[PDB]
Amino acid sequence: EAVRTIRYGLIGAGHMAREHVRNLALIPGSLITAVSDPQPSSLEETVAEIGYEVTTFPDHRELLVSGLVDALVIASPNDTHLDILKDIFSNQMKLPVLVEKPVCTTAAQADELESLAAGYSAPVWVAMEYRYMPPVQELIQAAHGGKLGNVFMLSIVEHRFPFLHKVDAWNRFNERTGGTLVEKCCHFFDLMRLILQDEPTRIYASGGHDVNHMDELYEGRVSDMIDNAYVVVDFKSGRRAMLELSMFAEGSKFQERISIVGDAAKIECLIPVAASHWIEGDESEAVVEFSPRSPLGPETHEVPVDEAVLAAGAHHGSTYYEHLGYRKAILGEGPVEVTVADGLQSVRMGLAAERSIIEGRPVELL
Amino acid sequence: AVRTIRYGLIGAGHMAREHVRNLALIPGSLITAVSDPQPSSLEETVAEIGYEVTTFPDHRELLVSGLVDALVIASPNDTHLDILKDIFSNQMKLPVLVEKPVCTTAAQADELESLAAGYSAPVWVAMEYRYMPPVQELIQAAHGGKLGNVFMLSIVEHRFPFLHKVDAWNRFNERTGGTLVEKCCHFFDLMRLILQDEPTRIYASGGHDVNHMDELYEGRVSDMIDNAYVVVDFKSGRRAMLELSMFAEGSKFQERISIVGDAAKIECLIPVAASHWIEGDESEAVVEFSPRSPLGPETHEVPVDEAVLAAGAHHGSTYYEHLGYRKAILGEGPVEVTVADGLQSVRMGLAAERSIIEGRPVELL
Ligand SMILES: NC(=O)c1ccc[n+]([C@@H]2O[C@H](COP(=O)([O-])OP(=O)(O)OC[C@H]3O[C@@H](n4cnc5c(N)ncnc54)[C@H](O)[C@@H]3O)[C@@H](O)[C@H]2O)c1
Ligand SMILES: NC(=O)c1ccc[n+]([C@@H]2O[C@H](COP(=O)([O-])OP(=O)(O)OC[C@H]3O[C@@H](n4cnc5c(N)ncnc54)[C@H](O)[C@@H]3O)[C@@H](O)[C@H]2O)c1
Ligand SMILES: O=S(=O)(O)C[C@H]1O[C@H](O)[C@H](O)[C@@H](O)[C@@H]1O
Ligand SMILES: O=S(=O)(O)C[C@H]1O[C@H](O)[C@H](O)[C@@H](O)[C@@H]1O
Repeated sequence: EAVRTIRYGLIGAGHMAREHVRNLALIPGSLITAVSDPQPSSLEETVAEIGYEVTTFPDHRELLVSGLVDALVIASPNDTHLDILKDIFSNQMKLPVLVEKPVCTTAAQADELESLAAGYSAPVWVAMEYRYMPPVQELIQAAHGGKLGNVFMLSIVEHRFPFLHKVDAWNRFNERTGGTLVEKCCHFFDLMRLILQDEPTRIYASGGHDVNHMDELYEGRVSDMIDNAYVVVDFKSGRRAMLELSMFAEGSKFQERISIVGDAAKIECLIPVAASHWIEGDESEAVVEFSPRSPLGPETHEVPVDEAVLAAGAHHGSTYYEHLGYRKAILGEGPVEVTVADGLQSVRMGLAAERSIIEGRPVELL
Repeated sequence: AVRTIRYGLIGAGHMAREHVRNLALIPGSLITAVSDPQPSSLEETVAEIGYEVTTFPDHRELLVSGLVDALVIASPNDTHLDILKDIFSNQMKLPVLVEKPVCTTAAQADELESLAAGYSAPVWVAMEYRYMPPVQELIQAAHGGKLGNVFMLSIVEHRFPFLHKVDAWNRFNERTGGTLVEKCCHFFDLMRLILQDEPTRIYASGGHDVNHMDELYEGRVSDMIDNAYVVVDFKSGRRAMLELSMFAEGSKFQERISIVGDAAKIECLIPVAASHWIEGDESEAVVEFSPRSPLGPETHEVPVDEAVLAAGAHHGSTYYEHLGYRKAILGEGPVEVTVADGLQSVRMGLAAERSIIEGRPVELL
């Protein structure tokens, strides 16, 4: 068939950018030619990870007119996404974008992004990749395919470690992250829309900042972000979903549990902690359990992931399959599967959840 | 000399027969009197007791029979308060183990609260789940500090549709108090027990989505909820979530309870009762303790005595409930589940039903 070279530019050269790098290295015809980051420590580490020569820029505006790129990846702090997108949108080269979640951090940003994105002709993909985890993909196919009968309930449990230290401590305050239920939980709101094939009408949440980062001072201020919550989401069709989050439950062997209940069957998956975050040599595999109602007899199977695909990132192989899809979108050989529209809904959902917590009331979604 | 107790059973149906089988495992337990307005129920229950007793159609004659030291009530939910009132005004004041829910409406609860404070003899509300051996390990771990400061409690119940009962009593909200009372009082009460706190706010989303759509009473179908998510806030800032599906009987584990603190997480999985699962494929209950700091979860099976497990469908819990009630009858020990505990569980469930209906959280005092 012949591998077609795509020249990628990376705007933001931090932790997640380096994961993008390792996933692009598994995909023939993936050439990184330009990297931007205002911090040279980040560029040194990232160039080293790429392991071949590239052109670096401290500002993305020069990368955009460098003439070196066919497609962009944005992995900068959450509150910078809209501003970089605006510069891409007004650039005269119409370049495809894979923009990291959350696509934006406030309601004002979302209102503005919505108008600007509809006027842009090139593909814009929001990098919420969890659907591409092989076990999650099995649950989606089962739900969409009717293997559960009519679907009514969706539970998502994420039990994990506290937010990691980042460059300039950008992820410690709501003002830069959009809040925990945007930063961390947009993934889950979007899976709810995808799995249930419906739109949310009402969100209620209870949560707090109970445990984490109490001993970290940023100009004498303590982090204001949530570290645990319960969220209950209603949908137009009458389906209902629940998210449980703890950022202080890293002892849990399985970091994610997703369960779906229909009137014919239940299905569930358990996703292990990424090797880099768990005990060496105590690796569990992801499992899927299908539990029909009628002839009682559950079935459990492991869902293997290619060794190299799994080791290239910390999201159970998902970033690789995200890149296969984005590549196809760049070539015009496939559609954008996670759109700006999907991004905006996930953000508004998370924003509504944060407001619900703070004001002790459910929030309607329009 | 053990100390014999003569038990009277008011209500002689399915749960009464479980009470019977558990009492048969406890020396000094003699059933002498059974009451039930339906003779089919009495026949089946007498057969289960397997020795002669005196039967009555009405509990009022049982109460003055002279045959009893203590009572067990296992009648339909909406009859509890009326039987308790007759017990409360009886000349011989007898201890009562009254089945959940202790009552079905807010009017009943207001009335029960005043009447029960004026009654001198023990009244135990028979919410037994705390005595399931795996749940008891979770309670001790939470109370004992093994999790550090406790913040989160999740309870997931995935089970079969409500069973067919005598006179189809459990199909409408007006007789049951609604699903979040009938079925979920157990869970509201465990929340109060495990978190050692009082609720301030409750929110729920639920519907009647799947079950009993083909069972008709003059063209009317059951109006009861068959699935729900409930989120409960507590005075201290602790938070709990209950998930319920009455159409998820395919699940090998019927109950999942998890508790998260700032030092550790603990979780149990409770198997489906043998009588409701495939023969020969019974699973053991597991408890998993998951510390944060030295990564390294620990998993163990929690055995239950074979006869204790086979005597009931609540994983041995009814046995340990009866050990406690026995002590209360003898003046050897306190009532561990009081009427006050019953009322809180009911008002929690009633608030949850109102939350669903009004689309808003309901404040609790
Ligand atoms: N999809 C996922 O699974 C996933 C996982 C982690 C992070 N992310 C997202 O990736 C983004 C980056 O997070 P991270 O973990 O890489 O953090 P990081 O702190 O390791 O990297 C951020 C980098 O951006 C640079 N930067 C700061 N301001 C910039 C600007 N204006 N323009 C360009 N670069 C700028 C910083 O110098 C740093 O190198 C965020 O949106 C985060 O939410 C996504
Ligand atoms: N604690 C538990 O785990 C558990 C389990 C099952 C049932 N229960 C409770 O037990 C009670 C009975 O439920 P069940 O499953 O045994 O139902 P069932 O229908 O099997 O038995 C109920 C019995 O009560 C009798 N009855 C009806 N009206 C009566 C009255 N006025 N006085 C006396 N008896 C009367 C009926 O004739 C019938 O035999 C309910 O409160 C139910 O919620 C508790
Ligand atoms: O653990 S941190 O790196 O602090 C935070 C990150 O955690 C996961 O990777 C999520 O996918 C991601 O959305 C989030 O940005
Ligand atoms: O399955 S049914 O017998 O219809 C329903 C009953 O059964 C369960 O065991 C619960 O413990 C009990 O509280 C509830 O009333």
